[PDB]
Amino acid sequence: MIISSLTNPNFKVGLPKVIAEVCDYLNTLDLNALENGRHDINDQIYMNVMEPKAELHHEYLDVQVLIRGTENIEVGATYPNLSKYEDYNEADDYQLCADIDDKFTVTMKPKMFAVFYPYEPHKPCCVIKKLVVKVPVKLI
Amino acid sequence: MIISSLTNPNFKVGLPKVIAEVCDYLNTLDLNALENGRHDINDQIYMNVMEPKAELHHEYLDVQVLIRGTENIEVGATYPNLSKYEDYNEADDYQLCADIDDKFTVTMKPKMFAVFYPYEPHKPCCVIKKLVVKVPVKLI
Ligand SMILES: [Hg+2]
Ligand SMILES: [Hg+2]
Ligand SMILES: [Hg+2]
Ligand SMILES: [Hg+2]
Ligand SMILES: [Hg+2]
Ligand SMILES: [Hg+2]
Repeated sequence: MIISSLTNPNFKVGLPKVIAEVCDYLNTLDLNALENGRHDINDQIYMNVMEPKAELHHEYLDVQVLIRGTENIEVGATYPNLSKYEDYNEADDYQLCADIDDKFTVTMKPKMFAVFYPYEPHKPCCVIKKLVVKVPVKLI
Repeated sequence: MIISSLTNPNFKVGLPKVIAEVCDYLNTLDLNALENGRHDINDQIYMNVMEPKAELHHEYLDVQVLIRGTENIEVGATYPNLSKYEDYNEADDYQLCADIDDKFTVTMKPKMFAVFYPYEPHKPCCVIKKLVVKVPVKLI
């Protein structure tokens, strides 16, 4: 997983070019003015902007970007025990499970971003605006 | 920041080679078996294996691994404000401060690895056997 800030001079270090090309372009947008909903980007990457169990993916990574508020995401980094997982919904790429093993809590502040690769589980629940960029693993 | 698990089949996906080269080298060893102390890996890269204020670095990234026990590391993904930091030590690449802004706590269990690039404040608070690999950012 990767957790950094759009605001930090060097956030680009170590990133996969594609997630990098895109944090460049978010830095272009007036993130605050973005309309909640799904915004397309290229032909493969889209965006969902949102304003108010754990989840994981097979096909896409998430780049999460808090834009306003403060948010605690639950996150695991050990590969999940799949056998305990609800099943996969081939339509929205996901499986759910009540729990995360080896769990820790990342608190996001405006600027923070978080990339969870497929199977890295997470759980935006709690304690706002943000967006979540869908990037197909293949592109990395 | 990178948080990930030297233990899930997709770990290398997204990892800078240099760092992959190292997870390799590591995954090819007896880490319980490791002599505490500085082990040199090549001419540029060296590791500290260890059996136990915030630190930041300019020149070298930490690959940290927990080999056993459980370890809690407070961690900053936003740019430190460097006026508070204490004062660079060039010989051991570090600057301290008692605090971290926008702190979070990552919990290390064995098989788990955190890459911290320069200016990422970190505090192995530890609520144990570990290693920290030093790798020069020139190389990512
Ligand atoms: Hg991005
Ligand atoms: Hg997700
Ligand atoms: Hg669960
Ligand atoms: Hg590793
Ligand atoms: Hg360090
Ligand atoms: Hg400080």
